[PDB]
Amino acid sequence: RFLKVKNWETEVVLTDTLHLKSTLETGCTEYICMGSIMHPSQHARRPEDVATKDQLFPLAKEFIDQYYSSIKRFGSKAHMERLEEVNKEIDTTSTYQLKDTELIYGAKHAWRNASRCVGRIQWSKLQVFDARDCTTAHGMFNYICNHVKYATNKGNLRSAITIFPQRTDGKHDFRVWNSQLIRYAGYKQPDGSTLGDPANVQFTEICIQQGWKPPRGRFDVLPLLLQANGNDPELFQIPPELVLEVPIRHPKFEWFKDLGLKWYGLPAVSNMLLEIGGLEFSACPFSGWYMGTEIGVRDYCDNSRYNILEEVAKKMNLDMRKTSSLWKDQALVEINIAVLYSFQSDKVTIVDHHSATESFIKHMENEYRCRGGCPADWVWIVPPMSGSITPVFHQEMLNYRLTPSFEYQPDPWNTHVWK
Amino acid sequence: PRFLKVKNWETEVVLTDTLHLKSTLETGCTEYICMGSIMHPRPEDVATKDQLFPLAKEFIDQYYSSIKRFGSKAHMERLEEVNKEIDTTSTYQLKDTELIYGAKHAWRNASRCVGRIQWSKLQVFDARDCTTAHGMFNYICNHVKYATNKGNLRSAITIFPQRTDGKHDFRVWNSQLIRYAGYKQPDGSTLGDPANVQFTEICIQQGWKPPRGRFDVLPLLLQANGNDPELFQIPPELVLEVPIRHPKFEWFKDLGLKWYGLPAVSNMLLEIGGLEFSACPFSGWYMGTEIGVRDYCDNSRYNILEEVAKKMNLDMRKTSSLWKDQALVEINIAVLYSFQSDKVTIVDHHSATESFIKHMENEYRCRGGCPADWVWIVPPMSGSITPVFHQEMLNYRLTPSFEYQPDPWNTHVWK
Ligand code: HEM
Ligand code: HEM
Ligand SMILES: N=C(Nc1ccc(CCNCc2cccc(NC(=N)c3ccco3)c2)cc1)c1ccco1
Ligand SMILES: N=C(Nc1ccc(CCNCc2cccc(NC(=N)c3ccco3)c2)cc1)c1ccco1
Ligand SMILES: C[C@H](O)[C@H](O)[C@H]1CNc2nc(N)[nH]c(=O)c2N1
Ligand SMILES: C[C@H](O)[C@H](O)[C@H]1CNc2nc(N)[nH]c(=O)c2N1
Ligand SMILES: [Zn+2]
Repeated sequence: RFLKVKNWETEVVLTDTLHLKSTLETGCTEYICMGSIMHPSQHARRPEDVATKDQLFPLAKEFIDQYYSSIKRFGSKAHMERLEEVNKEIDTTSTYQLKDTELIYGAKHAWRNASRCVGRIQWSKLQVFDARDCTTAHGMFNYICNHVKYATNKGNLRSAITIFPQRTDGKHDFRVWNSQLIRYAGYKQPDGSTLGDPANVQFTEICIQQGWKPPRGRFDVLPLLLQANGNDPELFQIPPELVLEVPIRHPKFEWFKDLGLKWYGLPAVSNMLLEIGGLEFSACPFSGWYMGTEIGVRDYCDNSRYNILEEVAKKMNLDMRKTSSLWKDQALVEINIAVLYSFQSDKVTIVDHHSATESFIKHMENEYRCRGGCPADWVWIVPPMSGSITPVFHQEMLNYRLTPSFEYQPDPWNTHVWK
Repeated sequence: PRFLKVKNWETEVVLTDTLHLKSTLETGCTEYICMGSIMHPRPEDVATKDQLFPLAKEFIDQYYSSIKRFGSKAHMERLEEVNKEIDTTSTYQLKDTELIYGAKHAWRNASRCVGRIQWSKLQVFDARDCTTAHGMFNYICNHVKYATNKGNLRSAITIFPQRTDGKHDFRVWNSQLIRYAGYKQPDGSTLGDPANVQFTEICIQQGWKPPRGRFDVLPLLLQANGNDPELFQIPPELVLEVPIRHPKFEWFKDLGLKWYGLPAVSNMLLEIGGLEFSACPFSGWYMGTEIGVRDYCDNSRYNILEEVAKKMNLDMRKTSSLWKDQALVEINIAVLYSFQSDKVTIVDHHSATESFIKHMENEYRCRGGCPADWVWIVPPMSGSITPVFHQEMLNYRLTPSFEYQPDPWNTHVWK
């Protein structure tokens, strides 16, 4: 019918009708809630492979209808011609091509619909690099390098997405094999331990197994592994002058810099699929800027990531014999102060979790006021530290799936057949 | 389906949930929208005879299956006996064994409770023979004295007579048995606990003479058989309290903070086999963050971050200094150190979440699942450094269950 959400700190009640437009299953039912499952649903808008006409065209008509509605047409000459044009195109190529305006609209709205993103107040401010003319891995690398340079902007980070050719028959996919454009290698040591980033151990072995010479350090920027038109992937080294990095120091603990920690400034997600009117863009690296907790809480303090809590706590002279001393919690705060202080000192864009969550509450108010709603995944929006002293903790949220969207996709090495 | 799988993304352990097939009540989600973060998704509304028949049957069957006597002659006679009561009286009475089993399984089934590794160690106080508010007071005092146990806390529940026609409900009007008053001042400020202002006002109106301090234990407001509720002062020697000091900050004790040892929830409804026990106060012990993070640092609560940060000499001009986060940790260190030094049972969020993972895996082993509400199970601070953060969970509603119910002052017909 028409669902309300309340913020238990301010008592603001919001009334959602936008959820009436959602198409895909969430995974939940009236009897089971899947709100904490990472991939709860496999409901897709299109079938396994190259769809027939009655499969692709309805999705296309829906997107075109929606875009022309967005600009106060619908039924206009251009809209009706566009339907004819997409119709003939599917008839003659089993697919269709988005106009440049449609492509920008869909990317921005995929971000606007990303239930899990705390950063969406910026959604309409997004630079879109059309890369659909690309044909080879070298061209992909040229496009990605230009993306990184524009997005980094000497530290004043700018949001951007680069969109490579859409999927055609499933055998000609463009893929960035890296999960992010810039990540650190991880190495499996002989004494069982792990050097660098443990999350990236498998991808690092693929790179080494592809001819990459590992420097074998704690912060080795990985090479790019780029696949164009279903061909075997190719390795490229991002020119280091394009990889902005921030050494981590602490504003009171002088010894903190001696931990030898750094991180990169540009988070650039390169393994997701962008879905627009039944078209699948399997390579659409997008970047924005970090929330400090991403680095200082998850990257640094997860147990299967860098796991630096004991080292920081030891240097802090903390009681580490029992959990009740909250030594982990004390170190966790100091690490996150350091990450923030370091980025702001080098004038690299970063947002703390207090300001970011406040902005999202304000984004929520705007979206209900003009759009009748805002899909939001509480499990992902609430920051991984100090949850209840941020406003989103006390905010009820409705989660639902709107298109266009960003979707997960399989890692290509589970699917690729080499040649 | 027929199986469901949950994964822990930190350990990669995968558990297989079959128990969700037994759930019968709604979560509030639909196939196309998730309401996992909604907090809540008439008096005449008591079950008809026909509604009660299958609910009673399901519960009696469950009970006899639990004790490996399903299909037994005792099982078949109990079932027939329950039917006679429902036909003749429109309701039925649980055996003591069934009451104990049901109370324990409501706890086991509470998807939002992180302390369920203890579910089967629960002292059930059968108070179904109670008839007056003076009697409820007596029962509640004994509950408090037992549960508190000089600081060695023991979980317990006291169960008052079930609902009949909805016009003779037993209710504890208090939200917890021990809770601090709050007073709104003319200047708009608040003395005491801001969460309890409305209930403090109801108390004063009923004749409570308030000390108007910052930590006044509220009186009991007790309702028996649907009569007007009555006031009782819990004997102070039964209210165990812990003054909050810090292991390193000499100054912390000068904040004058204290809290009570015994969390005892008194406003929920226990549903067993279709019978509704509108008054069922239950108690365990605290996880430190309930006090240190929520009670003390919520802006709508005691809201002491700013005072603690000041004494800590933090830079409070910008959020990104993380002064709030820094002050929050120290407050929670104090709460834990204070309870431990006074030998009053308490559990930190790390110990508790790890025990819950162990409990959850055991439930999957022996029971085929464990409904769990991630939004509630993850602690309100340092979430991702606890193991439950990385634990996929399935949320579904099993009965017997603890339920929310309206505040009694929103429905009571004053006599
Ligand atoms: C501009 C600053 C931005 C900030 C501060 C931000 C913040 C975040 C954070 C902290 C997460 C959680 C990530 C994790 O825990 O793994 C997230 C998720 C996400 N963000 Fe944003 N984001 C920003 C921009 C963008 C842009 C430009 C896009 C795409 C155009 C985007 C799309 C997404 C998506 C799709 C997810 C969900 C990913 C998933 O489900 O794994 N974000 N965001
Ligand atoms: C033995 C130690 C226990 C611990 C450490 C514990 C811990 C917790 C915590 C931290 C919460 C969340 C509280 C909040 O945020 O408001 C909770 C919720 C809950 N607990 Fe437990 N608990 C314990 C015992 C019990 C017992 C004995 C019962 C009942 C017999 C119980 C039933 C519940 C229920 C029903 C909820 C859900 C509350 C709601 O929906 O609002 N717990 N528990
Ligand atoms: N980690 C596992 N799986 C896994 C599951 C889900 C994910 C999603 C990761 N999205 C990373 C991500 C996504 C979105 C935003 C950011 N950040 C930003 N600010 C940003 C980037 C661009 C704009 O803004 C980071 C990643 C991995 C795992 C452990 C064991 C087995 O699998
Ligand atoms: N206060 C509001 N709403 C609201 C607040 C709280 C709730 C649920 C609170 N359960 C309190 C609770 C419940 C269960 C356990 C504990 N703890 C224990 N350790 C314990 C007790 C017994 C055994 O163990 C505490 C529901 C609604 C609000 C905000 C704005 C307007 O209203
Ligand atoms: C809006 C949101 O559902 C609400 O703030 C929840 C979040 N998780 C919680 N978790 C616990 N343990 N206790 C709570 O009161 C809440 N409140
Ligand atoms: C099991 C749980 O869903 C998983 O650990 C989630 C929890 N919330 C998250 N929230 C964010 N922002 N990012 C994450 O990776 C996760 N992981
Ligand atoms: Zn759900």
